[PDB]
Amino acid sequence: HDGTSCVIDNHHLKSLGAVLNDVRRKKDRIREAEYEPIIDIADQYMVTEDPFRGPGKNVRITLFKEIRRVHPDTMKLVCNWSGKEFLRETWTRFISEEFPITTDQEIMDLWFELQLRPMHPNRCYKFTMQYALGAHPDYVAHDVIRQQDPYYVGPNNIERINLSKVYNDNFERFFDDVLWPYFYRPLVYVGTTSAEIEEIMIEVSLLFKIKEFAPDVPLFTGPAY
Amino acid sequence: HDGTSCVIDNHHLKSLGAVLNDVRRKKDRIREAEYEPIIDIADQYMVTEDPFRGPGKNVRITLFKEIRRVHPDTMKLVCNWSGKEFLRETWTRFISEEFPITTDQEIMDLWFELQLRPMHPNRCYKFTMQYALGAHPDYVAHDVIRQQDPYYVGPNNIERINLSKVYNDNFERFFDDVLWPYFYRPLVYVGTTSAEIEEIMIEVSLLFKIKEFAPDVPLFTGPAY
Amino acid sequence: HDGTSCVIDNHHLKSLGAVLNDVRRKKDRIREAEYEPIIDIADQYMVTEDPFRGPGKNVRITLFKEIRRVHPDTMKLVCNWSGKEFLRETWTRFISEEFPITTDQEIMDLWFELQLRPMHPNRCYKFTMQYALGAHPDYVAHDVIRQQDPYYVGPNNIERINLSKVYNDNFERFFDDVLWPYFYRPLVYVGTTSAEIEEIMIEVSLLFKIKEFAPDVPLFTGPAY
Amino acid sequence: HDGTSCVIDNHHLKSLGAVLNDVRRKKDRIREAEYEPIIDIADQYMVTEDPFRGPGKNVRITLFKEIRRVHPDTMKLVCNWSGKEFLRETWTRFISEEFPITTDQEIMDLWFELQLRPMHPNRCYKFTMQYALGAHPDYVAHDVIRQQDPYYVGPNNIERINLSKVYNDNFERFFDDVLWPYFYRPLVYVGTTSAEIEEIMIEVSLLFKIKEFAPDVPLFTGPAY
Amino acid sequence: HDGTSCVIDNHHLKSLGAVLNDVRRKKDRIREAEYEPIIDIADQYMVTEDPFRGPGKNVRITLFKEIRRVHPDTMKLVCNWSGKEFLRETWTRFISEEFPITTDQEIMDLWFELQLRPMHPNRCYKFTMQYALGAHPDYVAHDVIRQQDPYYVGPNNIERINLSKVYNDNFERFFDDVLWPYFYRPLVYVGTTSAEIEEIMIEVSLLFKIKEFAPDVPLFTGPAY
Amino acid sequence: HDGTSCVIDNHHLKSLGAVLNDVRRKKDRIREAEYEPIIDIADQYMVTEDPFRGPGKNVRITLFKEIRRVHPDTMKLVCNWSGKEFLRETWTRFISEEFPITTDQEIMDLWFELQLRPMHPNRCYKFTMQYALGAHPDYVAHDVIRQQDPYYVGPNNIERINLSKVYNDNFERFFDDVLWPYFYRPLVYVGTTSAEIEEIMIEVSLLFKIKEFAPDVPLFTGPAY
Amino acid sequence: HDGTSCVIDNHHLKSLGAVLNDVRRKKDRIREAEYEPIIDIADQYMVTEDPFRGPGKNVRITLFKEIRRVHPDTMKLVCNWSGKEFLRETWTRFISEEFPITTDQEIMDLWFELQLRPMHPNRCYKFTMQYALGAHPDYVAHDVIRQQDPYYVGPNNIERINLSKVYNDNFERFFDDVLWPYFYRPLVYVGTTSAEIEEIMIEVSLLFKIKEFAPDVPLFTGPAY
Amino acid sequence: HDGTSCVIDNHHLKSLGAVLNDVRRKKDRIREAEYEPIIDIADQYMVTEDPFRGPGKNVRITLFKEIRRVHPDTMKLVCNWSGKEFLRETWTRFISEEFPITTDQEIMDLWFELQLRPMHPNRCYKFTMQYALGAHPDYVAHDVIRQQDPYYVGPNNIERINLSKVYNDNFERFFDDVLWPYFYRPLVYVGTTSAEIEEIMIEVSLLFKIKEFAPDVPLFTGPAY
Amino acid sequence: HDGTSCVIDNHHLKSLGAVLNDVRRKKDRIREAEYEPIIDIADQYMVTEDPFRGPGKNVRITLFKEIRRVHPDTMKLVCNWSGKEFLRETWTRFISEEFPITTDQEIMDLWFELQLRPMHPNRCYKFTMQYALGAHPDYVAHDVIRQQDPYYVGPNNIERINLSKVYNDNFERFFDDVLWPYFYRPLVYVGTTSAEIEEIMIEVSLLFKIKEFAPDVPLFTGPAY
Repeated sequence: HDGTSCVIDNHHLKSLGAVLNDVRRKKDRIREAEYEPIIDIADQYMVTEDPFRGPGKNVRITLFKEIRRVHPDTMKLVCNWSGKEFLRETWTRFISEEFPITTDQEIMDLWFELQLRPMHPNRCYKFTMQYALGAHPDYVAHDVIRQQDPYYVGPNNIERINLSKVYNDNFERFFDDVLWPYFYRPLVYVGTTSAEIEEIMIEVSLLFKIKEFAPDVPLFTGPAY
Repeated sequence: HDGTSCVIDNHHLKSLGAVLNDVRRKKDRIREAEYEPIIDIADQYMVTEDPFRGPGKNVRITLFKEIRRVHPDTMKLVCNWSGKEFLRETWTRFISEEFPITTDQEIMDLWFELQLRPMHPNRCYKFTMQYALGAHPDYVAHDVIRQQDPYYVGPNNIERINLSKVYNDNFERFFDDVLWPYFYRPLVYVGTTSAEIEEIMIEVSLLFKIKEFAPDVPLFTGPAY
Repeated sequence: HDGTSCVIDNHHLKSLGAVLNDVRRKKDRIREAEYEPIIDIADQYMVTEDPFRGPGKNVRITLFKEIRRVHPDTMKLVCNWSGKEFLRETWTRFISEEFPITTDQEIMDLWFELQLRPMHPNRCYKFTMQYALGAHPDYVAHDVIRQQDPYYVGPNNIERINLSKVYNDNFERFFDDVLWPYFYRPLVYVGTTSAEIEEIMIEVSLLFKIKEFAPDVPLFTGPAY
Repeated sequence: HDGTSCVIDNHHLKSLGAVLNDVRRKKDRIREAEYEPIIDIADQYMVTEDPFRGPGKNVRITLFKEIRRVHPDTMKLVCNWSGKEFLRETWTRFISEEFPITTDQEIMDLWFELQLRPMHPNRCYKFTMQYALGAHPDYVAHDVIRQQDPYYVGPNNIERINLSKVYNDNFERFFDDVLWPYFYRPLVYVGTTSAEIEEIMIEVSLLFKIKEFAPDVPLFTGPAY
Repeated sequence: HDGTSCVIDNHHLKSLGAVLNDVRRKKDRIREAEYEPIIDIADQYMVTEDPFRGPGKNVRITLFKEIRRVHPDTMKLVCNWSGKEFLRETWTRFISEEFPITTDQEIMDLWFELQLRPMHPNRCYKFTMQYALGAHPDYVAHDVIRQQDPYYVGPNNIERINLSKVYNDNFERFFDDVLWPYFYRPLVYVGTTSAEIEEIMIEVSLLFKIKEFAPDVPLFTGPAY
Repeated sequence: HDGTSCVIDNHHLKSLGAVLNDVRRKKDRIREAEYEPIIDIADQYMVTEDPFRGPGKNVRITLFKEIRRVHPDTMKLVCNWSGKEFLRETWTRFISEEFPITTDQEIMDLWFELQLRPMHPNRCYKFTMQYALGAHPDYVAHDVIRQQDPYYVGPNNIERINLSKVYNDNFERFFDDVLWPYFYRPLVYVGTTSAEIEEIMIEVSLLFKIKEFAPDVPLFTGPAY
Repeated sequence: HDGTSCVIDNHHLKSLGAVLNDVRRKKDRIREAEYEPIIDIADQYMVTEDPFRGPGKNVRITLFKEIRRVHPDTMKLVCNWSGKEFLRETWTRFISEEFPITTDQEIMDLWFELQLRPMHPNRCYKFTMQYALGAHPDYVAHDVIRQQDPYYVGPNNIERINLSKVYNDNFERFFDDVLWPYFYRPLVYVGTTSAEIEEIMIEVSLLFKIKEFAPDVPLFTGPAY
Repeated sequence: HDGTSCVIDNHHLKSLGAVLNDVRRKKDRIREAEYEPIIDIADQYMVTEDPFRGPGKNVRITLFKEIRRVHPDTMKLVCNWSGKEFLRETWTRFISEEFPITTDQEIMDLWFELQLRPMHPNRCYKFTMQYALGAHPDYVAHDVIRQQDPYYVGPNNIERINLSKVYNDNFERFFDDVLWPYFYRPLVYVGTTSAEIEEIMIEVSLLFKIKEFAPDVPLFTGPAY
Repeated sequence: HDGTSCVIDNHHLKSLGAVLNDVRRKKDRIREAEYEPIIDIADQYMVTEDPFRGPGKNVRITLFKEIRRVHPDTMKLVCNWSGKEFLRETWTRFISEEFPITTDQEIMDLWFELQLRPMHPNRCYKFTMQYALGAHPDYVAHDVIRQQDPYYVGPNNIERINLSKVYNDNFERFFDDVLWPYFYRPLVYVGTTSAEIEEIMIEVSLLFKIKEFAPDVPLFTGPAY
């Protein structure tokens, strides 16, 4: 909206910068049209919207923190819960944080979130991760493993693993309705790309993606009207 | 409107070319913003909209054609009418061409138009012009003059000189209402930039710029309704 | 003024960035000189300084606002004053706003200003304008006309039409000294480029360009000295 | 780590190339920061890490080779096993190749891999593929079909189809524990984009993506310690 | 640290902008490597770190100000002290400003600093300087000299001349320990590049570059511990 | 020397690439000439050739190594020799390494060289240095000091401090001929830019720059001729 | 040869512009080497040196001038000599102009040269040419022909046709030694690309390319020595 | 010829785009002049106009087609005519196609044209050629030879070999006037760059380049006038 | 100062090229500001002004010329004066050339200048230099030495070595006041980078840098006033 127009003796004057901008935009538009066929080649393919910046809200149910020291070329176990203990923490923490649930809503996805921090300054390394999502209830995960083709955690040191992909409620009901409560539990390992031992802070959360169906209606103090 | 969106297991996919275009446009927009201050410097000044491509309609009342041969460094007289004859041609040709005048309208401007054509192929020169818009009624313009600081006609070989900047009607009324009918008449000369004699076709028109105020109403066959 | 100079054992040290800048400026200056002949070609022509950002001060005598809805391809009349009413508003509003006039000054120009606003969000169209500056006092302008080769209002939705192009004073004196008070009045129409009806806010002002000749002298409380 | 530093009479000298590099990097860093907002627009989206260059190791259990000649616009059947025969080959080849299994591990994914080779030099065409992953056990796949909206195999002539989306063990146990052993079997077709018959070598493998959880402990000759 | 990582069905997703940045950095790194041999050519040479932005702290012992008017092509004397008076000012001002000296320290360098200011706005010229660092004690410097191959003061109008390039102490001790106290004194001249007389403010300081060897120990209120 | 020439029927043929290269070089040469005036602006200034890559040979008389741990914002003393011990090491090590001295030669410069290495991988910091070149023989340098405007060691982690800025010989003669043997000794400190303690390897050498005047004559086994 | 070198306290200073030029040339040389393989591709082919700017000297034996007017799409005959008359002019003019022939020499080539000039200014067209080099002695060339796939004369309006692609001597000897004197004669036509008749000046010369074998010896006035 | 000119109150207005184009052309012209010296370096050499797109008309006397299969690294004989049979085909086909010859004309050149086509789609190879233009009449060319430094046929798969670089007539006259009719005959071989056998269509033509000297006269029905 | 301004009906016109230049300069200024932070990084370092193009005047006291032939990889002695003879030449030549000394002045620096010329055309090599500035008075320099890490003379074949970094007077006074007259003498060697013997012209000068303190006063013919 730069510039302006005026009329002197029937003649229409227009701001020079606006006119030169109109010319430039024409030039750019021709260039854009000339190479528009390449966009259609690129449009044979698609990318995925970031699930956490994307649709649904994020509810971050932080679970715990722990410090581990990790030898080079190894990974340390983050958590060793039974399926029951994982379910107890998942159910209790989510329900305790979210109640009262006042809207219709659906959990789109449940993510296991690792937030990883170096405990020392002036270090240069990146984080690695490996996981399993279940095991024989009598299988106890090794506390430390060797690194073998791990996941490389992205530059922001956050990794999120998808786990998935209002009535009266309690944990016993929830647990009884789970078919294999003792089998499924995230067993997650964290390592680094460092050639020295590193001390790391691990913060574990459950990130729930939720879509609410909130009606376009007022909340009134009772009685209504 | 390239590309599309789809949802698979809650996840939103978008066309790659569209995304890369969004990124590119962001990049261009940053560049545009970075140098936007220069547009404001340019916007301290204005340019004039072309009167003939601009507002008002064009009514081209062609008057006559003539062939002249023009010696180098000279200009030949196009027209030598008295003021009365110029007014007779202006009034008669416009009114005869435009009647019936069925709308409210105003003449914004009257232009004397020279359309100039070379009469030979394989020539390379441009046209020149000089003029006077009035003279003592007893002054007869020279048929040929020497070129001295002329107007250079633009590349499209058209030059337009502004001259300006429904009741029962007739020329005698018009003429009687003009104050100095014998003084004002365009006296126009045409030359070239050629070093040889050139044969030129000269076509002279009066170009009227008109704005109509046509009501947003139907024309009915009488009687209406 | 970056960098600095110092002397060690007669030897003069100078900041490296300043020196590299001196070299770069030399390079730029050579480039500028090499293509300076093109500036002289461009300097065969001139542009007009924006009258409102340019010399003289702006005194905006706002007159009125009105809302009009405009059908596609039509224009609605903004004002239908007689010449007398236009003169009354022009004189009364300017003089009432500007008095006391304490300096010698001259009105350079008088502009009729349209400020145009869409009354709805999420619309995409531009404004158009047509006008007449006078009419037979018995001519009443059509309330709505069809659009025909209009003025296109610039991107900032402001159009200004030039109308032009201390003693005891009163409107009757002013009116008596105007030769054709009932003939000259701006009759202005506003339309859009929209294919739907649009609701528009029209704000009309008179913009006076004024140059003051204020002496370089003190104002004292009387008596002076 | 180019260049160096030295001190002469308290004054610090530094290598010129290193300094000019520091200046250049500053320049690049400013440019990077200026357009960093576009990275955030791109970061609204994500791409998928190549599963075979990505986490987990690759175990390529090659199954068989075959030569087929393929008419233009047709595709030839690669394999026509029953579900039982597919399971026998999958189980037998994997277990025979991998035993002894000395670590805890999980199969992340099972991929059906087509490696495709032209059997003639100086040809120019690309490969196509279609598949089904199961069928009525009494359905026998056509040996040859017409090409209709196929998968286009990428430039490296390898296509991988995901099929998925230590105790004493034997095939009879495995087979008995599969619910619908006779229904699921990859039925894969290969064609080309050629306008002539082409002779093609087809090599079929099962590619297992495996993550091992190898403890960070020694292997000793028994008895340990 | 833009973007992030997540895992869906074993597959690793990474932010698109981060990936495109990894690609771009690879591209830049290849370019940097390709032309790295030129850095080694540049590294055959070195530049000097700015002594005042460089190591050691700056202690600016301002001495005096004076206004001089300087004719074109001439330089005016800034100071005409004897060696004794220069030593008295140097010793007294430094010691009076710096005591108490609570750390081990060494003066790296002593600089004579001219800060030069135009006394009028809307002038365009640069400053010049000439100097001698000693003279026969019976030599009295000319108050004004002609300019001949002077030092050109850098754009920031500061010139610094190197002059060089805790016990009980007093000036008489200092003076007695100087071998030729009456010979060494800065005799400094200031001119301009102007073709008119210019009025200039001259501010003279002694700038001491000092390195302190402050132990990494506490200061306690006595008695300690 | 690409391409070639041949003659066919008196006509001279020349390789096309060579001709296009001649044209390109002409183009480059014009560009070089056009901006050659900027080189002369840059040539108002000079840079210093790297003393160690430059004239004279380098004789690196390594003296000792030591490991120090350095707290953030502090510097640790490298050496605390008396002047006598510094002279003993300088004389003994140089003479023992260089004898037999078989040519006329001159020591251009003596440099104190610090080679600095991090003792841990995956660290990111740079080194700092401060020094004194002499002190009261009864002054014992602090083992650790706080960092204050230090020298920043260049990217290659080498810093060199200039110290400067055949007959029968022995140390007692050398020592007796030194005027102030106990005063001059390099007292050098090393720190880092790290926010944590760092363990550093310090290697100290004396680097002698030597020019030899070796005659252009044979060495013969005696007797000659 | 810009800049210079100097030595201060063993240290070598070099002009900054020269150093930056050394760096730039290194950069250019790397670029040149990187793309040098393309020169070898271009060097698979050769171009011909201009015969007239190339080896041998040019002796221009001008023969005659003539003016012809040429209708569009036609060509006019330049010359209609018999073979005998062509030989007489060739022999007589060359020998009369060149004698005395004082050196050993060889005619490399004989060229028929047309120099073509427009006789009018402000025309825009190019020249065309057709020719025959011999004909039945009883064949008389048409004075005017239609243009059919002619040679287009280059921008400099010169066309040269190769015709080829000391003893006592006379024309009768020369003529008798020619085998078919009456058959070979250049019959040359000139036209234009103009759509109008053009008046053209035609200047015809014989251009002899000659190589002399002049001994590296003095000319003396007789008797020698 | 974009834009236009008009005159308002003596002042000359010109289209902005035309003016900016005049400025741009000035800029381009300066650039062209700056590097014009390189054109003169390139003009030391010349290239040859394509004989078939160049002067003279093309008369393509197609002779025959044949299919050959060619083993890798070999070439197959195209034609094995005696000189007499080659002359019979050349004479008969040209004269039969061209009669009636109604104009004076000259054959500039005779070319042997190979048009080569792959007989299969989806192949990637180029063609090669070798030839001899004559042989002992008792020499019979080998049907197949090995490829050794052949001509590589250009991308358009056409190769043309120059062979060279109105009275009552008959073949017996023509044959009797040829000196060595049985010796000269094109013996041409065609191969490929393929590593497999290829089936090729070979089409052989004689391409005559002809210049006609058609008089600029009418053809009349007899009797004329 | 291109273009101009004019006023028509209160409106200000300005030259188009000047306006476009104002816009361009704004654009350049934004770019300059955007990257100005890099200048400050470069300004952490300084370069040295060329001493000979820099402050002080140059007085070139040429001493002698000599021709030497230099074998590859060797250097030839330029001068072998005793300290006394060097002092005699330095004193005598300077004082004889400079008297009468009519101004107060100071020698800033004394430089030993080698000007080196090839004695043959069509050679391609550079010059080298080595030197000593003093020696035992009984040390006679070798006439020829082998090249070992020499100074490389800059492209302009001039090398300058700093040696440093009105009463009745005579050489005996000067000599008596020098402390070690027989020790200090420049002993300079010159070589080349050639692989063949080269014949070189060596011209040796003493270049004095002098600053004069000429008072801004008239010289009058006596008696003054």
